[PDB]
Amino acid sequence: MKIISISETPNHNTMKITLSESREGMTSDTYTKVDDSQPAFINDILKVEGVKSIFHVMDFISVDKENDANWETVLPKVEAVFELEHHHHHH
Repeated sequence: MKIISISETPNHNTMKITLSESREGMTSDTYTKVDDSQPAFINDILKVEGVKSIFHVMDFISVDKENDANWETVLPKVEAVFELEHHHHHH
């Protein structure tokens, strides 16, 4: 799953992540707990402090965090997660 861009939503407690590559199946689903049935990315994101719940559909992900948590900390990490494998460079 490679990020194209991350946008805001009507509910500021969750962010919208637009992907080029999506889940094996681009059907809708909801993940709240860490487990093997989730994408590696989704597990990491869940483990990120502040992240409350994740919703997947089509080719974008809605990531919702707790009221106390701030996107200043969380979002950068979430973005990194997808980059972990899809990192690009010119070394």
